[PDB]
Amino acid sequence: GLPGMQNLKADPEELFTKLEKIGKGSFGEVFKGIDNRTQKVVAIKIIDLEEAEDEIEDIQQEITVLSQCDSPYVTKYYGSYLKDTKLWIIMEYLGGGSALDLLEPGPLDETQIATILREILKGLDYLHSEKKIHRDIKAANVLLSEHGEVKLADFGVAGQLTDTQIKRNTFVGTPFWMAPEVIKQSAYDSKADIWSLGITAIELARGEPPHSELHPMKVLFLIPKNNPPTLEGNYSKPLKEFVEACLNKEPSFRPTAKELLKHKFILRNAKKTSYLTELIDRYKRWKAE
Ligand SMILES: O=C(Nc1c[nH]nc1-c1nc2cc(CN3CCOCC3)ccc2[nH]1)NC1CC1
Ligand SMILES: [Cl-]
Repeated sequence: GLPGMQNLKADPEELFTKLEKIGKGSFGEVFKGIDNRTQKVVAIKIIDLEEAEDEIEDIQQEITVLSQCDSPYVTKYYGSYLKDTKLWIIMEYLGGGSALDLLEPGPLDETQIATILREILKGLDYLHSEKKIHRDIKAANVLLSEHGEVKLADFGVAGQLTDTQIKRNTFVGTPFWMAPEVIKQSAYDSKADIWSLGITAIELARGEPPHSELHPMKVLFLIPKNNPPTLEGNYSKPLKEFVEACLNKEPSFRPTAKELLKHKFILRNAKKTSYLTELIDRYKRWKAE
């Protein structure tokens, strides 16, 4: 049974006004929508179930993981509807778009970088405390509200640790951001997210992850065999050390999310999230051209 599944008599085309496409998830297409009862904006993920299966388990898993999260740092899930062969997944709308989108007008400053990383860390701390691993941390999966709030999204490949399953070994993620132990399919846990966080830190600083000019297949041997990436360029030493802390080949040498919240880069540079509205305004003016 799918968590949050609504009465099959309920017609989502009547309950929601479906508007323009705003992106593509690991599964399904995502639209801006209006809740016709409250008039709030929602995000609507639509998946065609007849074209799918072999992905249906994964879709169920994503919804299950979402339904089990209750955090200001994780996109809220409002339920699912079936219309003929299509599943409508109703999600919290984050009007600012992704951190990746917000990078298009130009570089971030280190206050912005620290603030976004701090909020991602709050989300990871929550997830890891719940014995969940995101496994696809990257700037495209970091979403901002219109108020500058920062939340984690796309739990399409998220994993769950139990007391009989202390580690995972599944090959999932986005290659440039994947930890060496995940690529090698060694036993791994929440520390894999910390590595991905390190890559995301470089992405927020430089605009792209390491190896971004290479074919994804090449990083399948490059990441396990090479020394870890470092942040190159004129960035503060605390930021460079934050990145180095995350990007260690030995998972036990990586700090926890909780520990990184106290890292000197974060404490010295992060400010209130409301300031990130400037970043949204910049994007708005930019795409206005
Ligand atoms: O779950 C997702 N998205 C969201 C959940 N809640 N809110 C969103 C969301 N996703 C958003 C994406 C954008 C970017 N625009 C897309 C259309 O072309 C101009 C830029 C802006 C606001 C957005 N809000 N998946 C991402 C789109 C692939
Ligand atoms: Cl740059």
